[PDB]
Amino acid sequence: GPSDLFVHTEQAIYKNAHLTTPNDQTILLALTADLQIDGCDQPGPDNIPDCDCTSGCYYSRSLDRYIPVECEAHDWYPVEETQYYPKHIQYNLLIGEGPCVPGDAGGKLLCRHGVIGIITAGGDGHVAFTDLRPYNIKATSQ
Ligand SMILES: [Zn+2]
Repeated sequence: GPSDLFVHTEQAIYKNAHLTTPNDQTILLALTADLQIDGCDQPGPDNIPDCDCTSGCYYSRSLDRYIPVECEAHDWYPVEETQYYPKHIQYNLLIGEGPCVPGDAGGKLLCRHGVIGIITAGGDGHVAFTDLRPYNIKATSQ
């Protein structure tokens, strides 16, 4: 079935700006990660954990189902200029070994606990994953 929907945590709706770019109501957004956060009274179970494992499972669109994969978390990696954004450096990226296609973007990667990041980047035999951990209500401050 259709699994293409945004994520709502408590009162923060996280989604891809390059796939949403809504009005100017978005509370805060980080162009560096092309992620936006809006407000709403539609709280969901979506609660990013405090750990971002490496070997998990992401929703593979090529097989229309979750598949086991292994990505390595990186404090920051270079993102070659593309249709999304120009050349720069991102933060919290999980690069692994998997197929990539124009649409697979958005695949949530569940680990020992659960979703730890979605597909934000993709390359040859390599798939990046935006770590949602370093953003949610894990601690903040400092
Ligand atoms: Zn974990």
